[PDB]
Amino acid sequence: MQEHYQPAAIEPAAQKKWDDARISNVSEDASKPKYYCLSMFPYPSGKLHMGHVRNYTIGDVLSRFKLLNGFNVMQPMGWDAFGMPAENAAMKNNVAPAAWTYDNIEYMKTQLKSLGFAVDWEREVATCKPEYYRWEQWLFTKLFEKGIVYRKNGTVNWDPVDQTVLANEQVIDGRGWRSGALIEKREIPMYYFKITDYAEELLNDLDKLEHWPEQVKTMQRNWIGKSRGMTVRFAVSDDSKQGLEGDYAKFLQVYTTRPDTLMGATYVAVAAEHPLATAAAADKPELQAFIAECKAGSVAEADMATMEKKGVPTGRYVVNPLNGDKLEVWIANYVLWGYGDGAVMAVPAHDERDFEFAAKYNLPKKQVIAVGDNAFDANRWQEWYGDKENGVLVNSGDLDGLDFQTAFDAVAAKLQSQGAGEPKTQYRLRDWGISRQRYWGCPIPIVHCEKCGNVPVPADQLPVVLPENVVPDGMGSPLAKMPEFYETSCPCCGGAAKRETDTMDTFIESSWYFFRYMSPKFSDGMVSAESAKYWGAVDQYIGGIEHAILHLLYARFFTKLMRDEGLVNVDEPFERLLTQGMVVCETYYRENDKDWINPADVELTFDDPVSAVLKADGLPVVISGTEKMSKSKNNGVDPQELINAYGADTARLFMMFAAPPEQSLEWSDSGVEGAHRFLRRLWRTVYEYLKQGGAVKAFAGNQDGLSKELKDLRHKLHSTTAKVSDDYGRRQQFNTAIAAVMELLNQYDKTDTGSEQGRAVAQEVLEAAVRLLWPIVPHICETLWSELNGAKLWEAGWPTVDEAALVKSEIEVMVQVNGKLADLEAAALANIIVVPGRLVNIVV
Ligand SMILES: CCCCCc1ccc(-c2cn(CCC[C@@H]3CO[C@H](COS(=O)(=O)NC(=O)[C@@H](N)CC(C)C)[C@@H](O)[C@H]3O)nn2)cc1
Ligand SMILES: [Mg+2]
Ligand SMILES: [Zn+2]
Repeated sequence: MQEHYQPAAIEPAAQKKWDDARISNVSEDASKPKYYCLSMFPYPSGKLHMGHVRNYTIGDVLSRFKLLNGFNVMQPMGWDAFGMPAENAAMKNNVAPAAWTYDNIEYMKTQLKSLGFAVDWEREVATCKPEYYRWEQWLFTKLFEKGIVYRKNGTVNWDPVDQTVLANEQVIDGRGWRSGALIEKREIPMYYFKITDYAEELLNDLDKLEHWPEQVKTMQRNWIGKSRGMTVRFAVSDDSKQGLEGDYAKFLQVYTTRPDTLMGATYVAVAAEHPLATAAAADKPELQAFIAECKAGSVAEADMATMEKKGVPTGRYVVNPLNGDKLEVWIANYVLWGYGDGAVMAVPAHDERDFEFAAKYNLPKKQVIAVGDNAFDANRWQEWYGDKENGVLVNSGDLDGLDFQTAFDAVAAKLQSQGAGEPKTQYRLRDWGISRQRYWGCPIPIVHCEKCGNVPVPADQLPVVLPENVVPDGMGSPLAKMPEFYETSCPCCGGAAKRETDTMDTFIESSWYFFRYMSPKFSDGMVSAESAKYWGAVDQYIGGIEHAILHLLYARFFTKLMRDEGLVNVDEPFERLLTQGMVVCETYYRENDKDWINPADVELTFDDPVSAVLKADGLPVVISGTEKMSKSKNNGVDPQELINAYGADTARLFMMFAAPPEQSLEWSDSGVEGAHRFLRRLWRTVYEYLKQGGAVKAFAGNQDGLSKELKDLRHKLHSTTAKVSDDYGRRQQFNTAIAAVMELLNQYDKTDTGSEQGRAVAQEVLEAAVRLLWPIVPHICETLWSELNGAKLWEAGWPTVDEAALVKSEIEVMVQVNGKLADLEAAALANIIVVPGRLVNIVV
C-alpha cells in the first residue's frame, strides 16, 4: 500500500473497476428490488458548474447507499439539449446549435465520469435527437386529435428591431432588453395544452405526496389557485346604460371569494377592456389614456402584487343586489381581462388590497365582519380584518351573527332566488402555451393545408426532423425562412401545404424524460410497457428549488396524460423530492476607466487577512459581497480546477460536508483544504493500521470478555452505523453523517488497539468506516476496502447495527441498612462498607 494518498492514481483504477463489473448498468431484474434515483438532467451548455457537482453528488450518495443495501438501482443521466443557449452560441460563434450541443455533451460526459458517479450510461438520452423528440411529437398529435392540445389566437410581445418574440420577463419599461425598442403586442395563432382540464386532479393528488417538502406542495396549490366563491350580478343603474349592449346593458357580473362581505362592498372595479370601461371612456379623454396605459402594460405574475394599483372613476353606477346601495364603477389596473369576468367588487374593510386602494382615493370602508371585541380602525389595517375562520357578521342586516360558511350559503340562497348570482369554482391556472418562435427546439408536427386545415403528421411519418445544418440569423426564426423545410405536401389530400415553423416549449422534453430512461432505445413508443411496469415511478428525485413550480407541475401533468393514454401505470412521477439550495461565492473586481475577476484567479493575504491580490501579478483586488455563482459577477468557481487540484473525492466530500442540501453552500478554500486533509487522514489511518501487522478477521459476535475500552469503541462504532444510516435514509443530511464518522475515528485514535482483540475491533472499525463513507467518497473507500478485505465491497453490503454492542453493562447488588435489606456508595445513597460488586451496607 502506497504511503501517501494520491487521488489521480487511485480514482481512474476504481472507475475502471466499477465499469468492468457493470454495477451501474442495470436491467429489469425481477429478483432484486428496484430503486430509481434521479437527478434533474442538465442543459449541455459547455462545462459542469458547482451546482451540477453538488446535485449529482447528492444523487450518487443516495444511489450508492441503496446499492449497498441491495437494491437494483437505476441512476440515469442525459441532456436537456434544446433551448436558447445553443441559439446564442450560434450567433456569437457562427456554428450550428447541434454541433455546439454535441460537443458540450462529449466534454460534460467526460467530467461526470471523472467524478465517479454510479450512472447507467447505457440509458443516456439527448433530447435534441429525433429518436427522442419523435415521441413527444407523437403524443402531441394524439392529444391534438382529442382536443387536449388546441390552436388558438394569443397575444405576444413582438420586438420589431430584433425581429423576435420576447418573454414578459424580457420587457423593461415597455421595451426589449437587448434592442431597447418599444415592444408591439400582436395576436398570433399558438398551440396550448388544456392543462386546466386536469387542475382538480393536479391539485388533489398533491395530498398523496407525503414525502415532498410542504413548501413545494404549498407553492403548487397556490399556483393552481383553486377557489370556491360566488358569481354576483349588479344591475346597471338607469342612468348608466349609455353605450352598453347586451347583458352589459343589464348588469355587471363579478366573481368574489368573500360573498359573506357583500354587505360591505363600497365600489366596483372593471378591467380596461371591459365594455363598461369602453362606454364610459367614449367621451372622457383621461379614461381613454388610462385604458391605453393598462393595455400597454407587461407585468409578469411575480410582479403583479408588487405593482402600484391605480384606478379611475367612470361616473357609471350599479346596484348591490343584497342591500340596494348604488355603487360607482372604477377602471383599475389590477383587474385582468381573461380572469373571471374581468370585474370585481371591493370591500376595503376586509381585503387588504381594497383597503389600500380605498385609502389612496378616500373611498368608503364599511366594516361588516367582527372577530371578538377587536376594535376596528378605519384608518389602520389590522390582520384580523381579513379573518375567514373565527369572524362573525355585523352591519349586514338579516345576516348579522353568522360565521363565514353559513353566511356564504345564506348569501347564495338569496342571490339564486332572485337570479342575481350563484356559487362558482375558479382556478388561477392558465392553459400552457407551447409554441415558441425559435429554431433550436422540437418541431410541432402540424401541416397547414388551405383545404384540410391544421393537420397532424401521421404516426408513420414521425419524426418531423429539425434540420441540423442551420446557423441562426438574429432576424427571426430560421425555420420560417427555409422553404426547403416548410414546403411540403398535405398528409390528407396530397396537395401543396406548409409545415408549422414554431417549435415546442423545451419544458416538454423535461416533462417525460424520466419515463424514457426506462426504455431509451424503444422504437415502438414513448416507453415500453414491460419497463414502465417494472420501474414504476421515480423513488427519489433531486434538483434545484427553482424548479418547484413549473417543471414539477408539467411533469405531473404529463404523467397523468401518459397514464390516460395507457402508457404508464402511475398517478405521480416523483415519490420523494429533495430540493437543493444554491452555491454562492465571494466576488472580486477592479475599477476601470468594474471588471469582475474570477476567484480562482485571485490570491488572499493573511495575518496569523489584510486584502486580496491578482495571481498573475500583484496589484490589489476589491473584495466584495458573497452571492450566487453567476456569469454576471464572474464568481463561478470552475469545478474542473477543483478536480485538477485535489481529485474527485475531495470535491464530493467538500460539497456534502459544507452544507445540508437545502442550505446555500458557500465556496471556501480552507473548507476544501479541510476535506482533502480528512482524506489524507483516512488514508493514513488505514496505512498505519496495516503497517503494524496486516489485516485480520474483523471482530464479530459475543463481546463479553472484551476490555471496557474496546467495548466502548464498539458502542461508538455501531451507534455511528445507526446514525449514518438514519442520515442517508431518513434525514438526508450528509454533513452530520461525515461528522459522525469523524467522531468514530477520533475515539479510535484514543483507543489502544494493539492487542489481539484490539486489532480485531480495529479491523471492524475500519471496515465499517470505509463502507459508511463509500457513498460519499467511493474512490478512496474502494481502494482502502481492497487493502482491508478481499471480498467485493458492494457484495459485503451496508454495515449492520450490532445491537448487543449498544447494551450497557449490568451489575445488581443489594443495599441494606444495619445488616438487613465509591461507585456503588453514591448510588445506594441515592436509594458504609462495600464488598466489591456484590453488596453494600449503610452502617448507620
Ligand atoms: C462557466 C459557467 C459558470 C456557471 C456558474 C454557476 C452558475 C450556477 C450555479 C448554481 C445553480 N444552482 C441552483 C441549482 C442548479 C441545479 C443543477 O443541477 C440540475 C441541472 O441544472 S441545469 O443544467 O441548469 N438544468 C436544468 O435546470 C434543467 N435541465 C432541469 C430540467 C429537469 C427542467 C438542476 O437540478 C439545477 O436546479 N446552484 N448553483 C453554479 C455555478
Ligand atoms: Mg402513501
Ligand atoms: Zn390537404
